[PDB]
Amino acid sequence: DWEIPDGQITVGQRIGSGSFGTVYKGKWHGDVAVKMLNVTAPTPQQLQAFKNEVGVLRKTRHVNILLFMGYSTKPQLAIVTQWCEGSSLYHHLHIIETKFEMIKLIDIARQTAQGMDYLHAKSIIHRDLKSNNIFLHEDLTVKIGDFSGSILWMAPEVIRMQDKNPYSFQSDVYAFGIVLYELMTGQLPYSNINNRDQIIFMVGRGYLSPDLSKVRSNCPKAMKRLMAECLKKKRDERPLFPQILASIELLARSL
Ligand SMILES: CC(C)(C)c1nc(-c2cccc(NS(=O)(=O)c3c(F)cccc3F)c2F)c(-c2ccnc(N)n2)s1
Ligand SMILES: [Cl-]
Repeated sequence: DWEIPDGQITVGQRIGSGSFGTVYKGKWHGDVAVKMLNVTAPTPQQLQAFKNEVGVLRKTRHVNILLFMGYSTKPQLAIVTQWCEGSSLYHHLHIIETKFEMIKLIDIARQTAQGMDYLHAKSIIHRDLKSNNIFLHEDLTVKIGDFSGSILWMAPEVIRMQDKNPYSFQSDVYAFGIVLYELMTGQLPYSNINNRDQIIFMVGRGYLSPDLSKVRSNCPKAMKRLMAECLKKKRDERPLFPQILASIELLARSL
C-alpha cells in the first residue's frame, strides 16, 4: 500500500550516510528525507528483506519517532520519511555548543525516553541510539531515527557478540545513559582516553564507565542516580524505559 510511485519523488542534494542506507533531501507533497539503499534489480530474497524492514518502520506512529511516509521499488529501493528542519543533538552539544538551560535539557531527555518507551512497547530495538540519531525538529521536538564504529554508546555486553543476541532492551537503556551523560556534562564520555581500541577493551571487560563527576552544578540529584542506574554494568540490573520515563516525568515537575 505504502508504495509511492517514484517520478513524484524529486531527489535533491546528498545529506550523507550512516548505519543504514544513504540519505537525501527530497520532495513529495513537501519536504521529505529520502533514504536510498543502492539495490538495483532486487532478488526476491532482497525484496522480501526490504518489505521486512518496511514492515518494522510501518509499525511506528509516534510524535517522537521519525515519521515513516512511504517506500519505492522502481527505479531504486528507497524509504521516504518526514524532513526534520533543525540539527542533531550531537550537533547542538559538540558543534554549536548551544546554551540549553536545565529545563530544556531534561525536556530533550523526556521526549527521547517516550520514543524509546514506544519503540520497546512495539518490541523494536534501536541498536544504534546516540546523540547523532536524536534530531531536534524545529529545535523543540525530538525525532529518533537511523535504526562499524561508534563505540561511546555501546554497552559492555555488545562486545561479546558471537554467542547469542547481545542487542537487547537493556543495551538500548545503556545508550540512553550515555546520551544523558552528554546532556548533563556537555561532553562526550572518556574525554581523556585518546585511543578507541582501549575504550572498546575497557568497557568490554567492565573496568570503565563514564565519570559522573563532570555533570553541571545544577544537575538534579535524581538525574545522577538515573544515569548511574542506566550505566550499570550488568544487563539485568538496568531499569526499563517505563521506569526511566516515570523517573524523568517526576523530575520535570519538580524543576
Ligand atoms: C546524518 C544521518 C545520520 C546520516 C541521517 N540519517 C537520516 C535518516 C533519513 C531517513 C530515515 C532515517 N532513519 S530510518 O531509516 O531507520 C527510519 C525510517 F526510514 C522510517 C521511520 C523511522 C526511522 F527511524 C534516518 F536516520 C537523517 C534525517 C532524517 C530526517 N530529517 C533529516 N533532516 N535528516 S540524517
Ligand atoms: Cl499501515
